[PDB]
Amino acid sequence: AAIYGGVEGGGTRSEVLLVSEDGKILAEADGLSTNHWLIGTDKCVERINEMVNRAKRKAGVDPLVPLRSLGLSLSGGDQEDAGRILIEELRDRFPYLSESYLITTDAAGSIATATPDGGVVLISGTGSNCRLINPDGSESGCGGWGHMMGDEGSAYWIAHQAVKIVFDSIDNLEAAPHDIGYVKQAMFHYFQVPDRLGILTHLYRDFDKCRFAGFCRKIAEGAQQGDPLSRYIFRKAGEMLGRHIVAVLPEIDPVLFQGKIGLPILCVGSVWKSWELLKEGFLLALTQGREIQAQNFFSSFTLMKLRHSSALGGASLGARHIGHLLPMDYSANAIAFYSYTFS
Amino acid sequence: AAIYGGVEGGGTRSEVLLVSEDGKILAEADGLSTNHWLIGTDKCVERINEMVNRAKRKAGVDPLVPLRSLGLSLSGGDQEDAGRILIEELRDRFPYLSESYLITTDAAGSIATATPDGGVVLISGTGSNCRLINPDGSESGCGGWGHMMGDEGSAYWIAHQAVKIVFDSIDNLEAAPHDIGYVKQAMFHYFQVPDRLGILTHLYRDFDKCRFAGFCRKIAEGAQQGDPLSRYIFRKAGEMLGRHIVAVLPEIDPVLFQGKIGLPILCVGSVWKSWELLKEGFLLALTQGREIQAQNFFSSFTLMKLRHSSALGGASLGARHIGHLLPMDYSANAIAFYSYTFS
Ligand SMILES: Nc1ncnc2c1ncn2[C@@H]1O[C@H](COP(=O)(O)OP(=O)(O)O)[C@@H](O)[C@H]1O
Ligand SMILES: Nc1ncnc2c1ncn2[C@@H]1O[C@H](COP(=O)(O)OP(=O)(O)O)[C@@H](O)[C@H]1O
Ligand SMILES: OC[C@H]1O[C@H](O)[C@H](O)[C@@H](O)[C@@H]1O
Ligand SMILES: OC[C@H]1O[C@H](O)[C@H](O)[C@@H](O)[C@@H]1O
Repeated sequence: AAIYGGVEGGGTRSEVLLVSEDGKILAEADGLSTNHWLIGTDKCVERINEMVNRAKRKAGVDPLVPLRSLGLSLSGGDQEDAGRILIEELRDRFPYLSESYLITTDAAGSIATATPDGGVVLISGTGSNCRLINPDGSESGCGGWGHMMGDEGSAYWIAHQAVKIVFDSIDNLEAAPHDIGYVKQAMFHYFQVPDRLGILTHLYRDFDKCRFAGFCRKIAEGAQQGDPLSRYIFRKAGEMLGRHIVAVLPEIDPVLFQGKIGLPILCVGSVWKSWELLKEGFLLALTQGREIQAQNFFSSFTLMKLRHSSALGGASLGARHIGHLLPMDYSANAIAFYSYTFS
Repeated sequence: AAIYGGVEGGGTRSEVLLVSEDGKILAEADGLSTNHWLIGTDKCVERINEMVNRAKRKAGVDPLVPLRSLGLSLSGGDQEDAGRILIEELRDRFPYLSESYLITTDAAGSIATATPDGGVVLISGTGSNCRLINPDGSESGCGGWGHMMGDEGSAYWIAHQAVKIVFDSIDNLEAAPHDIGYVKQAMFHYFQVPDRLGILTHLYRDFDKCRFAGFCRKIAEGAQQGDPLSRYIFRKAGEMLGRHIVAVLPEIDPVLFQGKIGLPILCVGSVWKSWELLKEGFLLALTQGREIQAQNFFSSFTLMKLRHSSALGGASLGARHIGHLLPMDYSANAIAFYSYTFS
């Protein structure tokens, strides 16, 4: 049995799948965090090696035989490649783990799970990113620069607009579009501080990007219960997300438009659980972005969700990096959830 | 002889002025940081006592003779109610230091040095902030929230605009108002990196707020040398600083608009060195904002810079606090660099 493995990590979820020669998924094991910014490359190496061994036991596979390849689909933030270093520390500490390594990106590992010839992903999790891989080599992207330089339409951004808007309102630097009450109270309560000064501590001493972006869930709840300000912030995240697509539009190979689905857009990230709250902003940004840019027309799009971990894409790409091609059941890996054709 | 002290503290450099009954300066001593975050409060207490005693000795005043008052003008604003405590530990440990104390914001100390009545303090350094002090002493503000949640029109905000605009241009998420070329080259040079990926380490792993805000100076040169885009960023900075004034306007005591000087606005910070580049933006924001809000006065304003320590202001406030009006040469204390009367 020749085994190929993929890893999903870098963000909040971490996971390993192992795949056989024939593309049959052998086992899945969940793991501890592999965000290399919060944890070092020492721990990263440790949790990856545990994860894979546990999965090997689970699959009924020879514990001593090294993986043919291991495809690591990781949300970089900075591809400052210490991904190079991760591979080096990996083959240094555990030489029996795998014969070969591939570090890719979360976007490329997702795309790889859904289609055999590239496509388009829109990511909205704690951060955001939009990426494209054409049927030929060509790649292209918009805005995966993290929290200090963009992330428009992410959980961070939704959270940041939320506090930015109350700060500016009280200050009289800008008038809010709708009442400040619910969010102002949600804020103080979530961060457990009485006033605006209390919020500074969480920004510059503490700073917990994870806690901060968590605030998005409270805006989502408030929006669901009809608080206009909350509904507003989710509309604008819809636009920002829609704009990422508009941005990459000129770079898309025309054949990707010309099917029954039309342009398939893979939607990765938990913010998409609030799709109903993003829908209008998203539809708007696209609708105004096809007047300004292209009479060279795509007629429709459909949105898709993954049904297996991006680790499956990882495994796929890890095999591709060596000799092999892993068979893939692309119908099973992703499903349609929304469709729209411009009228 | 009655003697009246002030301290400019809270930042990295401290100062003490001993002022006599008819306003002449008796002694002055420099000191290091008096920031309780960086140093703890005990060390702050020690260093204040040390500075003041060194000022007494210079003046031929024994350590056992207390001041009639001491006005501590303490930056690191907003959260300066560790002041009640710094005063207690002071009159606990060193009872002969002073017979009276006043904790002042750095803004209150600052204006009290330039004019007798209230005014506005407008800061644009690494960060930015705007504080209004009324004739009656009541103080309020706009901004001061730091690089993650405002600092509009500061050194940091300027550098950040520069690199955001070019990031969004290459991404095609937002077309720049003017050509990206000059600034793009300035960026790559200043952070000494090959590409955008290289800028990302300077924002996450190797982050240095001071280094990053330093990039402002480069945009100043660009704007000086004639580059359309660098000029534009400095116009927007001017606007944001303008809008800080517009924010507090509704709170100003009408009588503050009434001098021959009009509204006194003290400018603190190094970005003010680029006044020529902020001027148009500053004016445009003041024009369209004083119109929105019925201009029942606000006929004019003059912008000032300081020429003495805010400690002089501190001395003055400490003395008023105990019923003594300290003679104060406001002309020697600060100079006016611009005057504008709306027409
Ligand atoms: N229903 C929801 N609506 C909007 N945001 C959500 C929802 N559930 C989770 N989130 C946000 O998802 C973010 C985490 O993104 P996720 O894709 O789960 O992980 P990561 O992006 O870190 O890999 C959290 O910051 C949280 O606020
Ligand atoms: N001539 C200038 N024009 C514009 N910005 C400047 C100039 N000189 C210095 N700066 C900016 O001022 C910032 C430092 O501000 P300063 O007021 O001196 O100290 P701080 O704000 O840290 O107390 C630096 O980030 C620098 O980029
Ligand atoms: O996860 C979505 C995005 O979050 C952040 O912006 C990261 O810099 C980027 O690599 C990631 O893809
Ligand atoms: O120094 C200018 C300003 O910079 C930062 O924004 C600080 O939060 C603020 O308190 C300070 O006054």
